[PDB]
Amino acid sequence: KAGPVQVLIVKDDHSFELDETALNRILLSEAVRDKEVVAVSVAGAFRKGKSFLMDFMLRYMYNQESVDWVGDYNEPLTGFSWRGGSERETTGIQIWSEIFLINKPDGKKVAVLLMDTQGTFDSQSTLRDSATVFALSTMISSIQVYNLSQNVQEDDLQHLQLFTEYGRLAMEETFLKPFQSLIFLVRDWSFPYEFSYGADGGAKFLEKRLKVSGNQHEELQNVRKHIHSCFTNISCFLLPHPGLKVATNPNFDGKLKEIDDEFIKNLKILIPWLLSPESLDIKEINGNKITCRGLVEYFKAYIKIYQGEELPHPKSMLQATAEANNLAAVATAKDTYNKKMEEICGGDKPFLAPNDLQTKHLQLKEESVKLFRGVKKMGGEEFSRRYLQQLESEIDELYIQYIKHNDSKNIFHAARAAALEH
Amino acid sequence: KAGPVQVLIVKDDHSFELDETALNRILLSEAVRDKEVVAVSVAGAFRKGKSFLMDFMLRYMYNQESVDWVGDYNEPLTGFSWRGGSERETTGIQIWSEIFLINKPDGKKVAVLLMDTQGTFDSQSTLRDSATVFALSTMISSIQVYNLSQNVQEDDLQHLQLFTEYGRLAMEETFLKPFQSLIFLVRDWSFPYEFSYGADGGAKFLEKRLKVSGNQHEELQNVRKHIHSCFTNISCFLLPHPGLKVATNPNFDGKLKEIDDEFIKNLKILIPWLLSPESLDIKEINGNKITCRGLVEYFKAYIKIYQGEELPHPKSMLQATAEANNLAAVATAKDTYNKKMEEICGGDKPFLAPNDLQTKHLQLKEESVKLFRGVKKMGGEEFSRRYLQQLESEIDELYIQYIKHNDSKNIF
Ligand SMILES: Nc1nc2c(ncn2[C@@H]2O[C@H](COP(=O)(O)OP(=O)(O)O)[C@@H](O)[C@H]2O)c(=O)[nH]1
Ligand SMILES: Nc1nc2c(ncn2[C@@H]2O[C@H](COP(=O)(O)OP(=O)(O)O)[C@@H](O)[C@H]2O)c(=O)[nH]1
Ligand code: ALF
Ligand code: ALF
Ligand SMILES: [Mg+2]
Ligand SMILES: [Mg+2]
Repeated sequence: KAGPVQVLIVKDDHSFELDETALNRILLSEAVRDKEVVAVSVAGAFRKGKSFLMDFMLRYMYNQESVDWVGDYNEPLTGFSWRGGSERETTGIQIWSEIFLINKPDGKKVAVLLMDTQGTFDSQSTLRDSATVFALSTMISSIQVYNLSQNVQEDDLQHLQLFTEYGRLAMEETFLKPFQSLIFLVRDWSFPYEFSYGADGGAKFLEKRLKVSGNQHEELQNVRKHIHSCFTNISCFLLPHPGLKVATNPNFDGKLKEIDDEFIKNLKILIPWLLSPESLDIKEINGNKITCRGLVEYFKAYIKIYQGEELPHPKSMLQATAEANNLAAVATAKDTYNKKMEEICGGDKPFLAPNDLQTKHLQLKEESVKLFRGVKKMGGEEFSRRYLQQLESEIDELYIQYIKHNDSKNIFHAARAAALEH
Repeated sequence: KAGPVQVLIVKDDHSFELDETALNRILLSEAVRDKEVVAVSVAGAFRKGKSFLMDFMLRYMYNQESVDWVGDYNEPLTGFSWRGGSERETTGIQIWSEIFLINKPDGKKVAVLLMDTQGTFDSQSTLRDSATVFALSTMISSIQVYNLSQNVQEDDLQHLQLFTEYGRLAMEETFLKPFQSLIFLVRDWSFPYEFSYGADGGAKFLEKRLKVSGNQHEELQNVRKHIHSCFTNISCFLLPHPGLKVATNPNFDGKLKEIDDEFIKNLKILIPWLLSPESLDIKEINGNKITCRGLVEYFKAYIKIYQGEELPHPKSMLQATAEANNLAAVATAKDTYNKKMEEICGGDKPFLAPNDLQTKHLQLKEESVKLFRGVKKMGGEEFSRRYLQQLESEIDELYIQYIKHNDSKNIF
């Protein structure tokens, strides 16, 4: 009996491991291994109805032939595990064990994989944990449903940019756009009088929200240019609130009779719109169409990169900023010291007695330390102590080099001093 | 007639302006200027009902004596401008023109100021615009209501950390915690069966959300330690959804009869829990209780710090990481060059023919350029061309110094 399969595991020590046996058992099966593959993923903030949606997608895939694919109104919703409560349910990445075989209008059979993901920004996870799940799901999928709550805020665009950038960095260089299709799915859209529920209102809303203008602040332009540059297709669907029973009643178990009718009406537009054979494009990577076995090879490779390579890993903005402020201040303080020692013991300057040089070095070092402490930086003095230590250390190193140069100007200084003394 | 007054103006060019005439007119009046002041702000993500809430706070402040301060169920909600639609309404910072005079159980008569703020993360705003509004409201207020939707996610904690840190940086050094009271107000809380609506459920929920344990990753511990360190008091209230009509009906005008009764029930607890005379903490800055006159002075002083460039301004996560990656790569590439040259022309190494020195330098500089280009960084060569050129220039400076050392070895 078909069921959800855990394929990417995130360990408690925040390491990532792929379950190759489970992945192979699904995608290396003889019936599907050489078939071209379509992969549909959902991703976004945690506790926002992603798995719930995926389970409705499952009903469609299993019942496309039916006049009533949505089902009997008294049936519970099953598949990927979903529930209320404020703590996350889905972790890592899971896929449905049954690969669906679809006929494209074109010709023969292509395979469809459904991927469910750990929601971002749960309190068990580092930023890197969230970035990795999101990036990988994006890199694997041919269609990414980016699930949001109520609105598309500027912080949402920044996260999307950061996560997709993390993915792209791990990919083969290509002059083509790295990904294919992205859907901004807004749950609980509250203003149908302003933009209609569905894909057209959604398109109109997003066209405005994402428009790149040369006159906007660079920060607003750049997040928008990045998102447009990552995907060949970007669309948006506005969905109504499902009603307060879905949201708040602990006995709710997914029965349509307990879901707002306007939601159901739009759900019935949304799912076939996402999953119709004509809209389902075969996954491509670096200009090549990929098969099921080929998709497994990429999953392994992408995981290995995240495990083994120097990648710039995502940092919280305070952290990122605190690091930048500190590195900049170290550079300046060090440069000031060096320039001033150069005036004193650069190559075109006379030899200095070791004690005079030490005195000059100590003064200048102190001046650079005082300068470094003076610069306002995010993170506090506690965050800066390591950098202060680094600055004093690098200055001492510069001094050592200076001594060697200074000595070379008068090797006999001490020997001659001792002879003259007597 | 009382009304909302625009006090911090945020212009289209992302510049900030204080309306001093307006601010002075409110807080320097004879009746209030010498009163100790309580300042209540609400802040957080845009389009989440902050102004709506403030307007219910206003009904309470005008009718604290009544059992039915919440109002006639047919009366519309007025005050700070609030409305639906996907575009922001409130910009900058507004205050209510009428300062309320309240008697604390103490005997201490105090002034109460209400602050409404531009929601963060709207599509017109730089990160710096959102940080400035949030930081200023937090630096000025004695009670900050941090308004959130549905849940308290890790990204919410990170934004709070960035914003409050930006605030602390514009403040005078202090041996005390920088801020006083913070309330995490979760709108549309959906899980009363897990944690009850209200302050008690809220407290249990937040205690778990913010608890620091030795088993936590450092990144998670650190956001929490920072937040606990910023505020003298941290609380949390879980509020039910007000109903789909409040959210979706374009003709809804704030009448209680159109608001879910359970929301109303919890609202009626929430407001006096926030604003009752015992709950009103007098604003303190660096250990001194502040008056209305004093608060005006800090408002001007704080804004002036934000108006200038004497502080490091926050950048988007990609941009900030991009700069960090780049500064780090400049350093590594430079140090690599320097160390190898040192091996070749350090003080304890023999004179090299000037042309040979040039040749070795050109090689080692090129190797450092490749090293720099080789390092993966967010985001793109485009962002890095500035840093690459900087790297090459600095290497050229180092070389100039090496030539002078090498030459001096042949001074004979
Ligand atoms: N407000 C709202 N709640 C939803 C929606 N769809 C599902 N839910 C509820 O969201 C909760 C979390 O569902 P789940 O699929 O596990 O969220 P996930 O963590 O993103 O996978 C469940 O209680 C669902 O009943 C929606 O569109 N709006
Ligand atoms: N979902 C929801 N909507 C609310 C709530 N309170 C107010 N609203 C609606 O939120 C919208 C925005 O209100 P407003 O106060 O102007 O938002 P602000 O931008 O945060 O100041 C209005 O349509 C209100 O009716 C709430 O608790 N939950
Ligand atoms: F909170 Al989830 F899948 F995002 F359980
Ligand atoms: F979107 Al607002 F006040 F935060 F109108
Ligand atoms: Mg899930
Ligand atoms: Mg407002």
